[PDB]
Amino acid sequence: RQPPEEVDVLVVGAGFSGLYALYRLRELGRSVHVIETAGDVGGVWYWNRYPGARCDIESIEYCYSFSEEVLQEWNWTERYASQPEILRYINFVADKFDLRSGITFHTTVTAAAFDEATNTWTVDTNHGDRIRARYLIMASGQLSVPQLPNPGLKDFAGNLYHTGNWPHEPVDFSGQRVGVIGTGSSGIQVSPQIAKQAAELFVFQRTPHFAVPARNAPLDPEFLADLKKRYAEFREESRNTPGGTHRYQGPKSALEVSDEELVETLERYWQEGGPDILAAYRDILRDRDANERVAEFIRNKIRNTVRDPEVAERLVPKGYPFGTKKLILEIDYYEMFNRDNVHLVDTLSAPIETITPRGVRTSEREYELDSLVLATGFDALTGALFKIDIRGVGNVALKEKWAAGPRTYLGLSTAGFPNLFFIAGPGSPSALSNMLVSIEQHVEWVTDHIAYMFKNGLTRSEAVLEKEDEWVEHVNEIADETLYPMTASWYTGANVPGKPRVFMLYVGGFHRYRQICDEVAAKGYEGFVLT
Ligand SMILES: Cc1cc2nc3c(=O)[nH]c(=O)nc-3n(C[C@H](O)[C@H](O)[C@H](O)COP(=O)(O)OP(=O)(O)OC[C@H]3O[C@@H](n4cnc5c(N)ncnc54)[C@H](O)[C@@H]3O)c2cc1C
Ligand SMILES: NC(=O)c1ccc[n+]([C@@H]2O[C@H](COP(=O)([O-])OP(=O)(O)OC[C@H]3O[C@@H](n4cnc5c(N)ncnc54)[C@H](OP(=O)(O)O)[C@@H]3O)[C@@H](O)[C@H]2O)c1
Repeated sequence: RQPPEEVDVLVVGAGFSGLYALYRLRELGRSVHVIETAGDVGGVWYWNRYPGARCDIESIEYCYSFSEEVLQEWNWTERYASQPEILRYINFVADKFDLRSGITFHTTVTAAAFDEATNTWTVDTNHGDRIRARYLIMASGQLSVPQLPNPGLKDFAGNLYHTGNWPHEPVDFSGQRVGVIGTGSSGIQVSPQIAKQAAELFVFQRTPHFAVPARNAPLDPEFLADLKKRYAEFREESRNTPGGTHRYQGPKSALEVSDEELVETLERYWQEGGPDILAAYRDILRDRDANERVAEFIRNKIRNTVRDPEVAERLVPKGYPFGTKKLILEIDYYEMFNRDNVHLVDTLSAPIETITPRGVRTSEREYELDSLVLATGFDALTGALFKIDIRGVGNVALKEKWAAGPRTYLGLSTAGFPNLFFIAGPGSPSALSNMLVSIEQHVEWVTDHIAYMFKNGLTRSEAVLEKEDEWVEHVNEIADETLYPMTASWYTGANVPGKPRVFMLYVGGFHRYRQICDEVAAKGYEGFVLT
């Protein structure tokens, strides 16, 4: 629109988090406005328009629950929503509640500084706006700053793309020699799409990722009508799980079962499709021998999928425990490699030397290409904030405080930066659960908190230094009882050169985490000092 001078609560970003903050603060009777870089609402589902983009949580799980009207009216069509359909859903929710009048688009926040004189935040943008707001809510997302791989990039003659900043006009790869770098789920979702148009598809793999089949399906309209009858009930069940979905929590240890029961329980998971296998046994994430048992089964499934055993073996992920990078759902990605026009280039054995203007040189050879797609992921969890000059008490940069890894109390707040809040970021369950559930819980908790400051005539909320320190020690310690910290992944910050290695997330589970938050709020926000 045109942003106001002054406001109770300013919110950065218009994706699932932003929009919800906005609605609920209006419903709390507070003044609120949102600033967003993009052209319209959407967040990851506005930016990641690459062909094949699709969620790995079931449509019925990956949605809002705050609005009974919305559960009733909206019709999902598939087990997993593709990106254009999740975007229609966000647009449907935005029209419903007229959220757009609360949002300025095309505008990036560049700086923010806390003024101890007034207990208020002063916020700057790239258009020149300067806004003043008692509270700052960073809803700038976890996987919102695209990351380019590490020499010869401006030299490329052909066309160049990132999956996480995809053009709005569809792209035509017909005829072309095309390369994709990256086999994350971006890489793995967009390749089979490209392999349909192009004359030649080169997939540049570094470390192979474990992917299991999605087995997408139509969503039976009967089933949806039935669920609608019990919908709030259904979400409440998800809200009472470690992961925020209906995944079954395998009670047994993967070491305890026989070999034949392992093959059967797991085979049954492979036929069903989806990520639920992750919780097939309790210790897949807590014990290296358990994990290797599941890992090997899956590796053989990957071997069975391609005819040419030389290529197959290049696709088998090695050297890290199963599940310790995000688990990826594939749809016809492994079958793709049986096509004549698809070539797997291993950069574990022959690293990428440089990009030339014609293509990509490994040690081994040069590869000539007309178009190049980077599926190389994001500066995850801390990227978005690090692009912003944020300054607290004593004029400390957040960049300086968090330089050795994020330091938070509950992930919600950082000491020395009062009245500042982070939605679904480091210090909290974040992307280790269904993010609609993590996100809704944080928005309700932060915004309850704001409501509670106003009713009680307070104006300053800061996390206590020693309570933040204890939360950090707690997060690291529970991380270190699992296999997560063992492995380089975006969870750790490992795909950004020179980024500190630190498992950035709460691994306890959504459910414990919520409990802790409710106790904290119940006690009057213990661990915070309010004045
Ligand atoms: C391709 C993809 C698929 C995903 N699939 C799933 C899934 O399967 N399961 C699941 O649980 N989660 C999934 N996610 C994770 C995703 O982060 C969450 O599900 C959720 O959508 C994040 O919403 P958000 O509002 O918190 O952040 P975002 O959607 O990232 O919204 C942040 C917004 O803030 C904007 N912004 C950033 N900096 C500024 C600034 N300085 N000024 C103004 N605006 C700014 C960004 O442009 C962005 O639009 C996936 C993520 C990606 C990238
Ligand atoms: N189905 C879905 O819902 C979906 C879709 C897209 C994204 N997401 C979310 O967003 C996260 C990001 O997925 P993503 O595929 O975009 O990114 P990613 O998981 O961070 O994977 C990035 C990929 O590019 C490679 N890469 C990065 N830098 C490189 C370099 N300098 N040289 C060579 N190769 C390099 C990595 O190889 P290495 O492993 O060896 O680093 C990896 O293949 C996902 O885990 C998930 O949370 C979800």
